[PDB]
Amino acid sequence: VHHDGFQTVKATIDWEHPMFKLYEKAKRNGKWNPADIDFSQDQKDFASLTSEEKISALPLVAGFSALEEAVTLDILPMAHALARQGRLEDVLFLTTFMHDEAKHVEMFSRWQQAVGIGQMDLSVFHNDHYKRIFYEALPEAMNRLYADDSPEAVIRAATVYNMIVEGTLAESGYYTFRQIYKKAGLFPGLLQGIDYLNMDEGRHIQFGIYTIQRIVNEDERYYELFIRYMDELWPHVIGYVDYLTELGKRQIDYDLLRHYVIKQFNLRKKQISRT
Amino acid sequence: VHHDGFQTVKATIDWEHPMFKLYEKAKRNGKWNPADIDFSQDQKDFASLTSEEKISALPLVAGFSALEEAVTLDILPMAHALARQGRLEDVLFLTTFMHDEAKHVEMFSRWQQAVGIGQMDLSVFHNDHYKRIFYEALPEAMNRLYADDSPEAVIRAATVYNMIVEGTLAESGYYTFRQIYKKAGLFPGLLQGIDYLNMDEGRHIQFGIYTIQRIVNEDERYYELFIRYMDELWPHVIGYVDYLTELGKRQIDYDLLRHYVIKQFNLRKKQISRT
Ligand SMILES: CCCCCCCC(=O)O
Ligand SMILES: CCCCCCCC(=O)O
Ligand SMILES: [Fe+2]
Ligand SMILES: [Fe+2]
Ligand SMILES: [Fe+2]
Ligand SMILES: [Fe+2]
Ligand SMILES: [Mn+2]
Ligand SMILES: [Mn+2]
Repeated sequence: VHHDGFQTVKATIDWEHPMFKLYEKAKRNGKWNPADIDFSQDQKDFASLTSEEKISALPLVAGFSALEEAVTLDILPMAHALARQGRLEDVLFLTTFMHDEAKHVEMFSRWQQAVGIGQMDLSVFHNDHYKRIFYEALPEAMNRLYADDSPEAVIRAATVYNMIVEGTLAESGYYTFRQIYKKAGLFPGLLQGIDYLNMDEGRHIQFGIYTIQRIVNEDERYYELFIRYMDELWPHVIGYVDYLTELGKRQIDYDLLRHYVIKQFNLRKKQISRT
Repeated sequence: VHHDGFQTVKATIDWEHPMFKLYEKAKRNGKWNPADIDFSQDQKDFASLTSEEKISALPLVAGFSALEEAVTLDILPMAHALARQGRLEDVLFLTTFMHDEAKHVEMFSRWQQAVGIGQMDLSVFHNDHYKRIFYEALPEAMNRLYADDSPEAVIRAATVYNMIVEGTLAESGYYTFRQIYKKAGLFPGLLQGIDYLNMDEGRHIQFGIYTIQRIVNEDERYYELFIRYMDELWPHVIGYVDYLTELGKRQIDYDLLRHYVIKQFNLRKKQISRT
Protein backbone atom coordinates (compact mmCIF):
# COMPACT_ATOMS: atom_id res chain seq x y z
CA VAL A 1 0.00 0.00 0.00
CA HIS A 2 1.01 3.52 -0.91
CA HIS A 3 3.21 6.07 0.78
CA ASP A 4 1.09 9.07 1.81
CA GLY A 5 4.15 11.28 1.81
CA PHE A 6 7.62 11.25 3.32
CA GLN A 7 8.60 12.73 6.68
CA THR A 8 12.00 13.93 5.46
CA VAL A 9 10.35 15.76 2.55
CA LYS A 10 7.55 17.35 4.58
CA ALA A 11 9.85 18.05 7.52
CA THR A 12 12.94 16.32 9.01
CA ILE A 13 13.93 13.41 11.19
CA ASP A 14 12.82 13.99 14.81
CA TRP A 15 16.35 14.63 16.10
CA GLU A 16 15.36 14.43 19.79
CA HIS A 17 13.48 11.14 19.48
CA PRO A 18 14.81 8.52 21.93
CA MET A 19 15.23 5.95 19.16
CA PHE A 20 17.09 8.43 17.00
CA LYS A 21 19.50 9.02 19.85
CA LEU A 22 19.86 5.23 20.27
CA TYR A 23 20.52 4.92 16.52
CA GLU A 24 23.28 7.50 16.87
CA LYS A 25 24.85 5.57 19.74
CA ALA A 26 24.62 2.33 17.74
CA LYS A 27 26.61 3.78 14.85
CA ARG A 28 29.31 5.14 17.16
CA ASN A 29 29.56 1.95 19.21
CA GLY A 30 28.77 -0.63 16.51
CA LYS A 31 32.04 -0.86 14.62
CA TRP A 32 33.27 -4.30 15.65
CA ASN A 33 33.62 -7.00 13.01
CA PRO A 34 33.53 -10.75 13.79
CA ALA A 35 35.83 -11.32 10.82
CA ASP A 36 38.63 -9.58 12.77
CA ILE A 37 38.53 -11.94 15.78
CA ASP A 38 41.54 -14.25 16.08
CA PHE A 39 40.16 -17.74 16.82
CA SER A 40 43.50 -19.58 16.45
CA GLN A 41 43.88 -20.11 20.20
CA ASP A 42 40.26 -21.25 20.50
CA GLN A 43 41.03 -23.94 17.93
CA LYS A 44 44.00 -25.17 19.93
CA ASP A 45 41.99 -24.99 23.19
CA PHE A 46 39.15 -27.04 21.79
CA ALA A 47 41.49 -29.65 20.30
CA SER A 48 43.28 -30.03 23.64
CA LEU A 49 40.02 -30.85 25.40
CA THR A 50 39.02 -34.45 25.95
CA SER A 51 35.95 -35.73 24.12
CA GLU A 52 33.96 -35.41 27.36
CA GLU A 53 35.18 -31.85 27.89
CA LYS A 54 34.43 -31.02 24.23
CA ILE A 55 30.71 -31.84 24.39
CA SER A 56 30.27 -30.01 27.69
CA ALA A 57 30.61 -26.75 25.76
CA LEU A 58 28.30 -27.65 22.89
CA PRO A 59 24.78 -27.34 24.43
CA LEU A 60 25.26 -23.66 25.21
CA VAL A 61 26.76 -22.92 21.79
CA ALA A 62 23.85 -24.76 20.18
CA GLY A 63 21.47 -22.58 22.16
CA PHE A 64 23.23 -19.38 21.18
CA SER A 65 23.64 -20.05 17.47
CA ALA A 66 19.93 -20.73 17.12
CA LEU A 67 19.00 -17.80 19.34
CA GLU A 68 20.99 -15.37 17.23
CA GLU A 69 19.71 -16.78 13.95
CA ALA A 70 16.11 -16.64 15.21
CA VAL A 71 16.34 -13.05 16.39
CA THR A 72 18.00 -11.98 13.13
CA LEU A 73 15.09 -13.28 11.13
CA ASP A 74 12.32 -12.48 13.55
CA ILE A 75 12.90 -8.74 14.05
CA LEU A 76 11.72 -8.07 10.49
CA PRO A 77 7.97 -8.03 11.34
CA MET A 78 8.60 -5.52 14.11
CA ALA A 79 10.43 -3.25 11.72
CA HIS A 80 7.58 -3.60 9.24
CA ALA A 81 4.90 -2.84 11.81
CA LEU A 82 6.65 0.29 13.08
CA ALA A 83 7.41 1.48 9.52
CA ARG A 84 3.74 1.12 8.62
CA GLN A 85 2.87 3.22 11.68
CA GLY A 86 5.23 5.93 10.41
CA ARG A 87 7.73 5.55 13.26
CA LEU A 88 10.74 6.51 11.13
CA GLU A 89 13.24 6.91 13.94
CA ASP A 90 12.39 3.47 15.37
CA VAL A 91 12.99 2.03 11.88
CA LEU A 92 16.38 3.75 11.58
CA PHE A 93 17.42 2.31 14.92
CA LEU A 94 16.12 -1.14 14.00
CA THR A 95 18.46 -1.25 10.96
CA THR A 96 21.34 -1.23 13.49
CA PHE A 97 19.54 -3.82 15.64
CA MET A 98 19.19 -6.20 12.70
CA HIS A 99 22.75 -5.72 11.52
CA ASP A 100 24.01 -6.34 15.06
CA GLU A 101 22.14 -9.66 15.13
CA ALA A 102 23.68 -10.62 11.76
CA LYS A 103 27.13 -10.11 13.31
CA HIS A 104 26.10 -12.20 16.32
CA VAL A 105 25.02 -15.09 14.06
CA GLU A 106 28.23 -14.74 12.12
CA MET A 107 30.41 -14.73 15.25
CA PHE A 108 29.13 -18.06 16.62
CA SER A 109 29.24 -19.70 13.20
CA ARG A 110 32.84 -18.56 12.69
CA TRP A 111 33.73 -20.03 16.05
CA GLN A 112 32.14 -23.37 15.20
CA GLN A 113 33.99 -23.46 11.87
CA ALA A 114 37.29 -22.54 13.51
CA VAL A 115 37.20 -25.16 16.25
CA GLY A 116 36.09 -27.95 13.92
CA ILE A 117 32.42 -28.58 14.82
CA GLY A 118 30.75 -26.79 11.90
CA GLN A 119 29.92 -30.18 10.35
CA MET A 120 28.22 -31.38 13.59
CA ASP A 121 24.43 -31.05 13.80
CA LEU A 122 23.97 -29.41 17.20
CA SER A 123 20.12 -29.56 17.11
CA VAL A 124 20.25 -32.54 19.48
CA PHE A 125 20.78 -30.02 22.32
CA HIS A 126 17.41 -28.26 21.74
CA ASN A 127 14.88 -29.82 24.09
CA ASP A 128 11.10 -29.39 23.93
CA HIS A 129 11.13 -26.25 26.07
CA TYR A 130 13.76 -24.62 23.87
CA LYS A 131 11.76 -25.46 20.75
CA ARG A 132 8.57 -24.07 22.28
CA ILE A 133 10.33 -20.71 22.65
CA PHE A 134 12.61 -20.46 19.63
CA TYR A 135 11.01 -22.65 17.01
CA GLU A 136 7.40 -21.64 17.83
CA ALA A 137 6.48 -18.85 20.30
CA LEU A 138 9.03 -16.29 19.09
CA PRO A 139 8.24 -16.50 15.35
CA GLU A 140 4.51 -16.73 16.06
CA ALA A 141 4.49 -13.58 18.18
CA MET A 142 6.53 -11.62 15.68
CA ASN A 143 4.73 -12.78 12.51
CA ARG A 144 1.41 -11.81 14.10
CA LEU A 145 2.44 -8.21 13.52
CA TYR A 146 1.95 -8.50 9.74
CA ALA A 147 -1.82 -8.80 10.30
CA ASP A 148 -2.34 -7.38 13.81
CA ASP A 149 -0.27 -4.43 15.03
CA SER A 150 -2.59 -3.65 17.94
CA PRO A 151 -0.93 -2.46 21.18
CA GLU A 152 -1.57 -5.91 22.67
CA ALA A 153 0.22 -7.58 19.77
CA VAL A 154 3.18 -5.17 19.90
CA ILE A 155 3.55 -5.60 23.68
CA ARG A 156 3.47 -9.37 23.33
CA ALA A 157 6.05 -9.33 20.55
CA ALA A 158 8.45 -7.08 22.50
CA THR A 159 7.88 -9.17 25.65
CA VAL A 160 8.79 -12.50 23.98
CA TYR A 161 11.61 -11.06 21.87
CA ASN A 162 13.27 -8.40 23.98
CA MET A 163 12.36 -9.24 27.56
CA ILE A 164 12.43 -13.07 27.54
CA VAL A 165 14.60 -14.22 24.63
CA GLU A 166 17.20 -11.42 24.80
CA GLY A 167 16.73 -9.98 28.27
CA THR A 168 16.37 -13.18 30.27
CA LEU A 169 17.82 -16.13 28.33
CA ALA A 170 20.56 -14.48 26.27
CA GLU A 171 21.63 -12.22 29.14
CA SER A 172 21.95 -15.21 31.47
CA GLY A 173 23.70 -17.26 28.81
CA TYR A 174 26.40 -14.62 28.26
CA TYR A 175 26.99 -14.41 31.98
CA THR A 176 27.18 -18.19 32.33
CA PHE A 177 29.62 -18.65 29.49
CA ARG A 178 31.83 -15.86 30.82
CA GLN A 179 31.82 -17.34 34.32
CA ILE A 180 32.83 -20.78 33.09
CA TYR A 181 35.47 -20.18 30.42
CA LYS A 182 36.93 -16.87 31.57
CA LYS A 183 38.06 -18.56 34.79
CA ALA A 184 39.39 -21.55 32.84
CA GLY A 185 41.39 -19.21 30.61
CA LEU A 186 39.77 -20.87 27.56
CA PHE A 187 38.37 -19.61 24.24
CA PRO A 188 39.66 -16.02 24.29
CA GLY A 189 38.33 -15.32 20.80
CA LEU A 190 34.80 -16.43 21.69
CA LEU A 191 34.86 -14.42 24.92
CA GLN A 192 35.98 -11.33 22.98
CA GLY A 193 33.04 -11.89 20.65
CA ILE A 194 30.66 -12.29 23.57
CA ASP A 195 31.92 -9.04 25.09
CA TYR A 196 31.12 -7.15 21.89
CA LEU A 197 27.76 -8.90 21.62
CA ASN A 198 26.85 -7.94 25.20
CA MET A 199 27.57 -4.29 24.43
CA ASP A 200 25.25 -4.45 21.41
CA GLU A 201 22.48 -6.13 23.39
CA GLY A 202 22.48 -3.27 25.88
CA ARG A 203 20.99 -1.07 23.16
CA HIS A 204 18.56 -3.74 22.02
CA ILE A 205 16.96 -4.07 25.45
CA GLN A 206 16.47 -0.28 25.61
CA PHE A 207 14.34 -0.51 22.46
CA GLY A 208 12.25 -3.24 24.02
CA ILE A 209 11.76 -1.18 27.16
CA TYR A 210 10.89 1.97 25.19
CA THR A 211 8.37 0.06 23.10
CA ILE A 212 6.59 -1.65 25.97
CA GLN A 213 6.57 1.46 28.18
CA ARG A 214 5.15 3.79 25.54
CA ILE A 215 2.24 1.36 25.06
CA VAL A 216 1.76 0.89 28.81
CA ASN A 217 1.75 4.68 29.13
CA GLU A 218 -1.43 4.77 27.02
CA ASP A 219 -3.35 2.38 29.26
CA GLU A 220 -2.40 0.69 32.55
CA ARG A 221 -4.47 -2.28 31.35
CA TYR A 222 -1.39 -3.19 29.33
CA TYR A 223 0.93 -3.42 32.36
CA GLU A 224 -1.02 -6.46 33.51
CA LEU A 225 -0.78 -7.94 30.01
CA PHE A 226 3.01 -7.52 30.03
CA ILE A 227 3.32 -9.31 33.37
CA ARG A 228 1.04 -12.11 32.17
CA TYR A 229 3.00 -12.72 28.97
CA MET A 230 6.26 -12.83 30.98
CA ASP A 231 4.82 -15.40 33.39
CA GLU A 232 3.41 -17.46 30.49
CA LEU A 233 6.88 -18.11 29.14
CA TRP A 234 8.67 -18.71 32.44
CA PRO A 235 7.95 -22.49 32.48
CA HIS A 236 9.81 -22.88 29.21
CA VAL A 237 12.64 -20.64 30.36
CA ILE A 238 13.23 -22.62 33.53
CA GLY A 239 12.48 -25.87 31.73
CA TYR A 240 15.36 -25.21 29.36
CA VAL A 241 17.60 -24.22 32.27
CA ASP A 242 16.69 -27.43 34.10
CA TYR A 243 17.65 -29.38 30.96
CA LEU A 244 21.03 -27.64 30.55
CA THR A 245 21.65 -28.14 34.27
CA GLU A 246 20.80 -31.85 33.94
CA LEU A 247 23.16 -32.21 30.96
CA GLY A 248 26.11 -30.52 32.66
CA LYS A 249 25.75 -32.35 35.98
CA ARG A 250 25.99 -35.49 33.84
CA GLN A 251 29.36 -34.38 32.40
CA ILE A 252 30.32 -24.55 38.08
CA ASP A 253 27.70 -23.37 40.57
CA TYR A 254 24.44 -24.32 38.87
CA ASP A 255 22.28 -23.15 41.77
CA LEU A 256 23.83 -19.70 41.19
CA LEU A 257 23.34 -19.65 37.43
CA ARG A 258 19.75 -20.80 37.95
CA HIS A 259 19.40 -17.83 40.31
CA TYR A 260 20.89 -15.42 37.78
CA VAL A 261 18.08 -16.38 35.39
CA ILE A 262 15.46 -15.75 38.05
CA LYS A 263 17.17 -12.46 38.89
CA GLN A 264 17.16 -11.30 35.26
CA PHE A 265 13.51 -12.23 34.74
CA ASN A 266 12.49 -10.18 37.77
CA LEU A 267 14.80 -7.31 36.80
CA ARG A 268 13.12 -7.06 33.39
CA LYS A 269 9.74 -6.67 35.08
CA LYS A 270 11.05 -3.81 37.26
CA GLN A 271 12.12 -1.88 34.16
CA ILE A 272 8.47 -1.40 33.19
CA SER A 273 6.30 0.77 35.46
CA ARG A 274 2.51 0.74 35.61
CA THR A 275 2.57 4.53 35.09
CA VAL B 1 5.08 -19.83 11.23
CA HIS B 2 7.69 -22.02 12.85
CA HIS B 3 11.41 -22.38 12.32
CA ASP B 4 12.15 -25.89 11.02
CA GLY B 5 15.68 -25.67 12.32
CA PHE B 6 18.61 -23.29 12.08
CA GLN B 7 21.35 -23.40 9.45
CA THR B 8 24.09 -22.34 11.89
CA VAL B 9 23.09 -25.14 14.27
CA LYS B 10 22.80 -27.87 11.63
CA ALA B 11 25.85 -26.60 9.74
CA THR B 12 27.44 -23.15 9.18
CA ILE B 13 27.04 -20.02 7.11
CA ASP B 14 27.84 -20.72 3.44
CA TRP B 15 31.16 -18.84 3.49
CA GLU B 16 31.57 -18.85 -0.31
CA HIS B 17 28.09 -17.54 -1.06
CA PRO B 18 28.20 -14.39 -3.22
CA MET B 19 25.95 -12.48 -0.81
CA PHE B 20 28.09 -13.49 2.14
CA LYS B 21 31.11 -12.08 0.36
CA LEU B 22 29.13 -8.89 -0.38
CA TYR B 23 28.14 -8.70 3.31
CA GLU B 24 31.82 -8.91 4.23
CA LYS B 25 32.67 -6.09 1.83
CA ALA B 26 29.81 -3.99 3.22
CA LYS B 27 31.15 -4.21 6.77
CA ARG B 28 34.67 -3.28 5.68
CA ASN B 29 33.54 -0.42 3.47
CA GLY B 30 30.45 0.74 5.40
CA LYS B 31 31.97 2.73 8.23
CA TRP B 32 31.03 6.27 7.26
CA ASN B 33 28.70 8.25 9.51
CA PRO B 34 26.54 11.17 8.28
CA ALA B 35 26.81 12.68 11.76
CA ASP B 36 30.52 13.34 11.09
CA ILE B 37 29.98 15.47 7.96
CA ASP B 38 30.75 19.16 8.40
CA PHE B 39 27.84 21.08 6.82
CA SER B 40 28.91 24.54 8.06
CA GLN B 41 30.10 25.65 4.61
CA ASP B 42 26.95 24.30 2.98
CA GLN B 43 24.94 26.52 5.31
CA LYS B 44 26.93 29.59 4.28
CA ASP B 45 26.72 28.59 0.59
CA PHE B 46 22.97 28.21 0.68
CA ALA B 47 22.48 31.50 2.54
CA SER B 48 24.62 33.33 -0.02
CA LEU B 49 22.41 32.14 -2.86
CA THR B 50 19.62 34.35 -4.15
CA SER B 51 16.05 33.18 -3.64
CA GLU B 52 15.95 32.09 -7.29
CA GLU B 53 19.21 30.18 -6.94
CA LYS B 54 17.97 28.62 -3.67
CA ILE B 55 14.91 26.94 -5.17
CA SER B 56 16.85 25.66 -8.17
CA ALA B 57 18.49 23.13 -5.85
CA LEU B 58 15.33 22.01 -4.06
CA PRO B 59 13.57 19.76 -6.64
CA LEU B 60 16.47 17.33 -6.75
CA VAL B 61 16.85 17.28 -2.96
CA ALA B 62 13.10 16.66 -2.67
CA GLY B 63 13.46 13.75 -5.04
CA PHE B 64 16.38 12.26 -3.14
CA SER B 65 15.00 12.58 0.37
CA ALA B 66 11.84 10.73 -0.63
CA LEU B 67 13.78 8.17 -2.65
CA GLU B 68 15.99 7.29 0.29
CA GLU B 69 13.10 7.17 2.74
CA ALA B 70 11.09 4.96 0.38
CA VAL B 71 13.89 2.49 -0.21
CA THR B 72 14.64 2.30 3.53
CA LEU B 73 11.10 1.23 4.26
CA ASP B 74 10.48 -0.82 1.17
CA ILE B 75 13.40 -3.28 1.36
CA LEU B 76 11.79 -4.97 4.37
CA PRO B 77 9.46 -7.24 2.32
CA MET B 78 12.41 -8.45 0.25
CA ALA B 79 14.32 -9.34 3.38
CA HIS B 80 11.26 -11.16 4.70
CA ALA B 81 10.72 -13.11 1.49
CA LEU B 82 14.33 -14.26 1.28
CA ALA B 83 14.42 -15.14 5.01
CA ARG B 84 11.31 -17.27 4.57
CA GLN B 85 13.04 -19.06 1.69
CA GLY B 86 15.98 -19.82 4.00
CA ARG B 87 18.45 -17.61 2.13
CA LEU B 88 20.45 -16.72 5.25
CA GLU B 89 23.41 -15.12 3.51
CA ASP B 90 21.13 -12.82 1.47
CA VAL B 91 19.48 -11.77 4.75
CA LEU B 92 22.84 -11.01 6.38
CA PHE B 93 23.79 -8.84 3.43
CA LEU B 94 20.40 -7.11 3.43
CA THR B 95 20.96 -5.94 7.04
CA THR B 96 23.84 -3.84 5.65
CA PHE B 97 21.68 -2.71 2.71
CA MET B 98 18.95 -1.45 5.05
CA HIS B 99 21.36 0.27 7.40
CA ASP B 100 23.05 1.96 4.44
CA GLU B 101 19.67 3.36 3.34
CA ALA B 102 19.02 4.64 6.89
CA LYS B 103 22.29 6.61 6.66
CA HIS B 104 21.26 7.94 3.25
CA VAL B 105 17.93 9.21 4.63
CA GLU B 106 19.76 10.72 7.57
CA MET B 107 22.34 12.46 5.38
CA PHE B 108 19.82 14.38 3.26
CA SER B 109 17.71 15.29 6.29
CA ARG B 110 20.79 16.60 8.12
CA TRP B 111 21.63 18.72 5.09
CA GLN B 112 18.13 20.18 4.94
CA GLN B 113 18.25 21.00 8.66
CA ALA B 114 21.71 22.56 8.35
CA VAL B 115 20.92 24.86 5.44
CA GLY B 116 17.60 26.02 6.90
CA ILE B 117 14.93 24.32 4.75
CA GLY B 118 13.90 21.53 7.13
CA GLN B 119 10.67 23.43 7.88
CA MET B 120 9.81 23.68 4.14
CA ASP B 121 7.43 21.08 2.71
CA LEU B 122 9.27 19.95 -0.42
CA SER B 123 6.44 17.64 -1.65
CA VAL B 124 5.46 20.30 -4.18
CA PHE B 125 8.36 19.05 -6.34
CA HIS B 126 6.91 15.52 -6.71
CA ASN B 127 4.94 15.42 -9.96
CA ASP B 128 2.49 12.70 -11.02
CA HIS B 129 5.21 10.56 -12.62
CA TYR B 130 7.34 10.69 -9.48
CA LYS B 131 4.36 9.70 -7.35
CA ARG B 132 3.50 6.82 -9.67
CA ILE B 133 6.97 5.38 -9.02
CA PHE B 134 7.72 6.25 -5.39
CA TYR B 135 4.34 6.60 -3.76
CA GLU B 136 2.71 3.66 -5.61
CA ALA B 137 4.64 1.24 -7.88
CA LEU B 138 7.63 0.73 -5.58
CA PRO B 139 5.69 -0.07 -2.38
CA GLU B 140 3.16 -2.15 -4.32
CA ALA B 141 5.83 -4.31 -5.92
CA MET B 142 7.65 -4.86 -2.66
CA ASN B 143 4.60 -5.49 -0.44
CA ARG B 144 3.40 -8.11 -2.93
CA LEU B 145 6.20 -10.31 -1.59
CA TYR B 146 4.40 -10.86 1.73
CA ALA B 147 1.75 -12.92 -0.09
CA ASP B 148 3.45 -13.90 -3.37
CA ASP B 149 7.17 -14.73 -3.45
CA SER B 150 7.00 -16.42 -6.85
CA PRO B 151 10.00 -15.90 -9.16
CA GLU B 152 7.89 -13.46 -11.20
CA ALA B 153 7.13 -11.42 -8.10
CA VAL B 154 10.76 -11.39 -6.92
CA ILE B 155 12.02 -10.36 -10.38
CA ARG B 156 9.49 -7.55 -10.55
CA ALA B 157 10.39 -6.31 -7.08
CA ALA B 158 14.14 -6.30 -7.82
CA THR B 159 13.49 -4.66 -11.21
CA VAL B 160 11.48 -1.73 -9.76
CA TYR B 161 13.66 -1.34 -6.66
CA ASN B 162 17.20 -2.08 -7.75
CA MET B 163 17.23 -1.56 -11.50
CA ILE B 164 14.88 1.43 -11.93
CA VAL B 165 14.71 3.31 -8.63
CA GLU B 166 18.34 2.81 -7.57
CA GLY B 167 20.08 1.84 -10.78
CA THR B 168 18.49 4.32 -13.17
CA LEU B 169 17.01 7.25 -11.24
CA ALA B 170 19.28 7.45 -8.19
CA GLU B 171 22.42 6.73 -10.22
CA SER B 172 21.55 9.52 -12.66
CA GLY B 173 20.60 11.87 -9.85
CA TYR B 174 23.97 11.47 -8.10
CA TYR B 175 25.77 12.14 -11.35
CA THR B 176 23.65 15.21 -12.08
CA PHE B 177 24.12 16.74 -8.66
CA ARG B 178 27.87 16.14 -8.81
CA GLN B 179 28.11 17.70 -12.27
CA ILE B 180 26.25 20.83 -11.21
CA TYR B 181 27.59 21.70 -7.75
CA LYS B 182 31.07 20.21 -7.93
CA LYS B 183 31.89 22.62 -10.77
CA ALA B 184 30.29 25.51 -8.87
CA GLY B 185 32.42 24.68 -5.82
CA LEU B 186 29.21 24.57 -3.73
CA PHE B 187 27.91 22.31 -0.94
CA PRO B 188 31.08 20.36 -0.12
CA GLY B 189 29.41 18.56 2.79
CA LEU B 190 26.53 17.31 0.63
CA LEU B 191 28.92 16.20 -2.11
CA GLN B 192 30.99 14.28 0.46
CA GLY B 193 27.79 12.59 1.58
CA ILE B 194 26.85 11.76 -2.00
CA ASP B 195 30.29 10.24 -2.60
CA TYR B 196 29.83 7.89 0.36
CA LEU B 197 26.28 7.10 -0.74
CA ASN B 198 27.44 6.23 -4.26
CA MET B 199 29.98 3.78 -2.85
CA ASP B 200 27.24 2.07 -0.84
CA GLU B 201 24.90 1.87 -3.82
CA GLY B 202 27.53 -0.02 -5.79
CA ARG B 203 26.94 -2.98 -3.48
CA HIS B 204 23.18 -2.59 -3.57
CA ILE B 205 23.01 -2.92 -7.35
CA GLN B 206 25.09 -6.12 -7.18
CA PHE B 207 22.39 -7.66 -4.99
CA GLY B 208 19.73 -6.69 -7.49
CA ILE B 209 21.74 -8.19 -10.33
CA TYR B 210 22.44 -11.40 -8.39
CA THR B 211 18.77 -11.77 -7.52
CA ILE B 212 17.41 -11.21 -11.01
CA GLN B 213 20.09 -13.34 -12.70
CA ARG B 214 19.65 -16.35 -10.42
CA ILE B 215 15.93 -16.37 -11.25
CA VAL B 216 16.56 -15.84 -14.98
CA ASN B 217 19.03 -18.73 -14.80
CA GLU B 218 16.14 -21.05 -13.89
CA ASP B 219 14.05 -20.13 -16.93
CA GLU B 220 14.77 -17.83 -19.89
CA ARG B 221 11.04 -16.99 -19.83
CA TYR B 222 11.96 -14.62 -17.02
CA TYR B 223 14.47 -12.61 -19.09
CA GLU B 224 11.58 -11.35 -21.21
CA LEU B 225 9.64 -10.49 -18.04
CA PHE B 226 12.57 -8.44 -16.73
CA ILE B 227 12.79 -6.45 -19.97
CA ARG B 228 9.03 -5.88 -19.96
CA TYR B 229 8.95 -4.58 -16.39
CA MET B 230 11.85 -2.20 -17.19
CA ASP B 231 10.03 -0.83 -20.23
CA GLU B 232 6.78 -0.49 -18.26
CA LEU B 233 8.36 2.02 -15.91
CA TRP B 234 10.34 4.02 -18.47
CA PRO B 235 7.48 6.47 -19.21
CA HIS B 236 7.45 7.53 -15.58
CA VAL B 237 11.23 7.73 -15.43
CA ILE B 238 11.46 10.01 -18.43
CA GLY B 239 8.30 11.82 -17.41
CA TYR B 240 9.94 12.82 -14.15
CA VAL B 241 13.11 13.83 -15.98
CA ASP B 242 11.07 15.95 -18.40
CA TYR B 243 9.47 17.67 -15.39
CA LEU B 244 12.80 18.40 -13.65
CA THR B 245 14.17 19.63 -16.98
CA GLU B 246 11.14 21.91 -17.42
CA LEU B 247 11.58 23.30 -13.88
CA GLY B 248 15.28 24.06 -14.28
CA LYS B 249 15.00 25.65 -17.72
CA ARG B 250 12.47 27.95 -16.03
CA GLN B 251 15.05 29.04 -13.41
CA ILE B 252 23.80 22.78 -17.18
CA ASP B 253 23.53 20.54 -20.24
CA TYR B 254 20.08 19.01 -19.86
CA ASP B 255 20.26 17.12 -23.15
CA LEU B 256 23.32 15.36 -21.66
CA LEU B 257 21.75 14.55 -18.31
CA ARG B 258 18.68 13.25 -20.15
CA HIS B 259 21.08 11.03 -22.10
CA TYR B 260 22.79 9.80 -18.94
CA VAL B 261 19.42 8.49 -17.77
CA ILE B 262 18.86 6.69 -21.06
CA LYS B 263 22.41 5.34 -20.86
CA GLN B 264 21.90 3.99 -17.33
CA PHE B 265 18.58 2.35 -18.19
CA ASN B 266 20.17 0.51 -21.10
CA LEU B 267 23.26 -0.37 -19.06
CA ARG B 268 21.09 -2.04 -16.41
CA LYS B 269 19.53 -4.25 -19.09
CA LYS B 270 22.98 -5.36 -20.33
CA GLN B 271 23.90 -6.56 -16.83
CA ILE B 272 21.31 -9.34 -17.09
CA SER B 273 21.90 -12.08 -19.67
CA ARG B 274 19.27 -14.42 -21.09
CA THR B 275 21.51 -17.36 -20.11
C1 LIG C 1 22.45 -22.59 32.96
C2 LIG C 1 21.90 -21.17 33.09
C3 LIG C 1 22.06 -20.43 31.75
C4 LIG C 1 20.72 -20.37 31.01
C5 LIG C 1 20.78 -19.41 29.82
C6 LIG C 1 21.12 -20.15 28.52
C7 LIG C 1 20.57 -19.37 27.33
C8 LIG C 1 21.19 -19.86 26.03
O1 LIG C 1 22.04 -20.79 26.07
O2 LIG C 1 20.84 -19.38 24.90
C1 LIG D 1 17.77 15.70 -14.80
C2 LIG D 1 18.32 14.28 -14.93
C3 LIG D 1 18.44 13.64 -13.53
C4 LIG D 1 17.29 12.67 -13.29
C5 LIG D 1 17.54 11.82 -12.04
C6 LIG D 1 16.88 12.44 -10.80
C7 LIG D 1 16.58 11.35 -9.78
C8 LIG D 1 16.27 11.96 -8.41
O1 LIG D 1 16.30 13.21 -8.28
O2 LIG D 1 15.95 11.23 -7.42
FE1 LIG E 1 19.57 -8.48 20.36
FE1 LIG F 1 9.65 -30.39 30.79
FE1 LIG G 1 20.36 1.49 -2.26
FE1 LIG H 1 3.16 13.41 -18.04
MN1 LIG I 1 22.19 -10.90 19.49
MN1 LIG J 1 20.39 4.88 -0.86
